[PDB]
Amino acid sequence: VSPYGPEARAELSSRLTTLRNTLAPATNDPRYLQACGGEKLNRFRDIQCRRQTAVRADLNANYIQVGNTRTIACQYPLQSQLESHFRMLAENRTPVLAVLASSSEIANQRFGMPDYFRQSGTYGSITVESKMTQQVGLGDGIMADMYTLTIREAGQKTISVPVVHVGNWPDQTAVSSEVTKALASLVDQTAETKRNMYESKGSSAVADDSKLRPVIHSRAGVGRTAQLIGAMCMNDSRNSQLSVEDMVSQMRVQRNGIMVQKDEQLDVLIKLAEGQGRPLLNS
Ligand SMILES: [Cl-]
Repeated sequence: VSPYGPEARAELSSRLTTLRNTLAPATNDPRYLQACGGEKLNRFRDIQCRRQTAVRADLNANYIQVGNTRTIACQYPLQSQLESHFRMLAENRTPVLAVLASSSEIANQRFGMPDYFRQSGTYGSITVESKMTQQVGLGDGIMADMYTLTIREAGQKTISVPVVHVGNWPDQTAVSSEVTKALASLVDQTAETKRNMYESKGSSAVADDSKLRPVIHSRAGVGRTAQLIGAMCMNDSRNSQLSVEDMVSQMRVQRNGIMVQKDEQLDVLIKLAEGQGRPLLNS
């Protein structure tokens, strides 16, 4: 009986479907961060932000810990949220910002996805400089474009953030397991280089577990984002024996029930787990 056979797969899907359904947000749900005074918080009305793990009161963004792996998952910031988003990125000493929304999505003005990392700009008191750096192919034609974002604000320490932009991963799809591995390695390596610099400089952030977290977002911050975070957690040696059930349940209780949004995205996590001999189900 394979632990990765149709019966185990069906059981995993049944457990996760129950969890998605019971985590769906109620109106004024105490579990979810609420908008204040009419200003839009959630890019998508029913893709909400777990209050207990919210990063900032005015962002749809969550602290995520899968096993031992600590990240932030968020939605693509709204235009009104850009100053706060850049403050999140700077205060976190962000070692990598992985953006998985496509160039086509960002270009479509109907979607309200500001092009905040590929060009320079001013957002309230913050000035952001963008520089293009290397381009890395990930397989199957999927491409990572990298940037450095330098975040300035009078009186504040200047912070530069490495960005990994996958510009051609379409919404509601899963890139293959091989592409996912290549992406997770690139994001982890980018993060480790930048974290190492901070540690070399004696940054206080090194000792603060709310900081130095990779920040990942897509458009909603639940589909492409969750596939990448699940693959990153499987690269962390500390996460031996953490099951797929655990990793998806943790992302869901810590952000919302949509984390791992499409069956094809769950299937990639299952395939990566099987490759490691990692359990799918608890017990
Ligand atoms: Cl909560």
